[PDB]
Amino acid sequence: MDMEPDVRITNLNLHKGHRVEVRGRIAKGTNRFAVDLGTDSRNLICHCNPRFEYSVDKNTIVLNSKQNDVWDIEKKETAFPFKSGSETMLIFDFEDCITVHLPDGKEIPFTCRFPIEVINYLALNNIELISISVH
Amino acid sequence: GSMDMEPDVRITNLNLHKGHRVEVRGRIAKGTNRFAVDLGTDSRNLICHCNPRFEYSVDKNTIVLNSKQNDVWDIEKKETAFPFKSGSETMLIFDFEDCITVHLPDGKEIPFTCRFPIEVINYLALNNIELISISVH
Amino acid sequence: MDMEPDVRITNLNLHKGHRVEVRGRIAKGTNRFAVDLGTDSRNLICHCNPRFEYSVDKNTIVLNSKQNDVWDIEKKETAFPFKSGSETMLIFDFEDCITVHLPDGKEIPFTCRFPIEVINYLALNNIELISISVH
Amino acid sequence: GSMDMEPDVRITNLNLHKGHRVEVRGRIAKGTNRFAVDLGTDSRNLICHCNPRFEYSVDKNTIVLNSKQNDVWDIEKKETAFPFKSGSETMLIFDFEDCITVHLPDGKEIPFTCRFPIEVINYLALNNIELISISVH
Ligand SMILES: OC[C@H]1O[C@@H](O[C@H]2[C@H](O)[C@@H](O)[C@@H](O)O[C@@H]2CO)[C@H](O)[C@@H](O)[C@H]1O
Ligand SMILES: OC[C@H]1O[C@@H](O[C@H]2[C@H](O)[C@@H](O)[C@@H](O)O[C@@H]2CO)[C@H](O)[C@@H](O)[C@H]1O
Ligand SMILES: OC[C@H]1O[C@@H](O[C@H]2[C@H](O)[C@@H](O)[C@@H](O)O[C@@H]2CO)[C@H](O)[C@@H](O)[C@H]1O
Ligand SMILES: OC[C@H]1O[C@@H](O[C@H]2[C@H](O)[C@@H](O)[C@@H](O)O[C@@H]2CO)[C@H](O)[C@@H](O)[C@H]1O
Repeated sequence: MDMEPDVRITNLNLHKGHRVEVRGRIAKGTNRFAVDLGTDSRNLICHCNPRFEYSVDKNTIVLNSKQNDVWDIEKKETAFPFKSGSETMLIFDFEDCITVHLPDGKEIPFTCRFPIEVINYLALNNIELISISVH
Repeated sequence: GSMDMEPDVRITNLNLHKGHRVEVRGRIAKGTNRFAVDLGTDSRNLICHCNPRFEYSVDKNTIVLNSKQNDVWDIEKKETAFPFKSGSETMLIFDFEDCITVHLPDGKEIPFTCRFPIEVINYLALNNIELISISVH
Repeated sequence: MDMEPDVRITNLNLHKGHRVEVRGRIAKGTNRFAVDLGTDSRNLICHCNPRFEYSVDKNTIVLNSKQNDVWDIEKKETAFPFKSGSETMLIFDFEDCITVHLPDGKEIPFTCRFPIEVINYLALNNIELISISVH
Repeated sequence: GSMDMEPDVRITNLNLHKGHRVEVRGRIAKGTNRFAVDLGTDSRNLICHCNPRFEYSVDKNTIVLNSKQNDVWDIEKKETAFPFKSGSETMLIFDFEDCITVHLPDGKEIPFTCRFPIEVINYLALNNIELISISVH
């Protein structure tokens, strides 16, 4: 991948009915960043990928899932409450349907593409960790 | 009536000095017309009234900033960036310097120069937003 | 009172089934500090008052309630996980019986001395605010 | 078996430099004999293994600190202050400098000098404690 790998967490043990809050500083001048959740690096239930400019996307959020290292079909959100070099916060509610809380107060649904009962893997790409909290 | 906001928390003796920041998280009242976070020395003397308006007065999805001295409002500054949804959580961070910086949750900042001399912000209030947390650094 | 008044919060609207977490820096070299919860300054459901040295108490927590400015009967805890000039954290679970979570993992019960359904008043004395959060 | 702790979170690519601190909140496993928070470059090379022991080996209600290089443990440092209860939440803060400072939740600090040269802590692990939050400053 092109992005700079930042923090990874393994053995996260995040079960359904719980949420993860990710705060961090978006890389200055970056084209895109991502927060990934899943079972391991090859198996992502949620790849949340705001793009300043990448591929055909400009100030768009791409969401996707990855199974055995193959990407599923992208879903795209046009709301874009981000600025590179700035702090941001994303909250992920883990249920049968994931809810991504954007920092502008919008909630984006993303249904689980594959059955999963525990998220053990979390990764940050092109965003420097400030804090991660689970509730 | 609805031209008035419901008072939420008031914090006194905040002792926020220049070179420091305050972070406010809270849940915006559902269906509300506007909400505010106010900073100053007391309710009559505000160095920064940060008032996002969903619909109020002539303003639609617009941030109004102002100051208040001796209970009289000064000139409004308006910002068109509007990263808020009523009924949702939000976070505003205020960097206290000679020029206040209002960090919006979409990563934009709004400068707001101190309109009167002030060295300590001791008063912070929330209106039409329910406290989740307040942090100082 | 002798202690330095630090932050006060009014209109806190803390209902039963919820908790407040108070982080702060204990005044350097201080004799005691307190976190107070109640309906207003004259009416405290919980005055949590760790004493380094005050009155007959040395490295003891005094808990009390105050009604119309008159103190009730003190309850005292000997566990003393505090150091003056240092950061600390106290968590208060609001129920019919308040639970004070000390930073050493101990939970101290304090029953409500008077009927109260909302805590609207919070005060810090001889401790400088770092953060207050409600859940 | 019970001489081994259950692995909890592992964080890699932490990029913690000197002059900065990491704060770890978590819930200590109920009934457990010991728990640990480890800092270093990987699991074989630890600049600080902070291991409060309820009862383990010759140690009762004692903090064991050590370092590990090339998967070999160095000399244990023991601290008698023990502000922990199994099954409860706890918070440990680590200030990374030439001398690490371990801030215990009772307000005591434990110095732990760097036993080998290190400029970045990239690995952080929790054993017999369930993550609540990790924060860097
Ligand atoms: O679906 C998420 C991944 O997208 C990959 O990029 C896609 C791109 O989004 C699409 O427009 C088309 O161009 O093909 C690209 C490569 O398959 C990223 O490279 C990857 O990192 C994910 O974000
Ligand atoms: O400037 C902040 C205060 O505005 C007051 O309303 C203004 C209004 O914004 C303006 O368009 C005109 O109508 O005058 C009003 C009175 O000064 C709000 O009433 C007040 O709560 C502040 O937000
Ligand atoms: O009960 C809490 C209040 O105690 C007052 O001090 C008591 C003291 O604890 C007791 O030993 C006896 O000496 O009388 C004192 C005064 O009534 C404090 O002054 C007050 O601030 C509370 O902490
Ligand atoms: O020094 C940290 C490691 O200690 C290991 O156990 C020690 C034990 O503390 C000591 O008393 C003696 O029994 O030798 C043992 C082996 O080095 C733990 O097994 C290990 O997990 C660390 O905590």
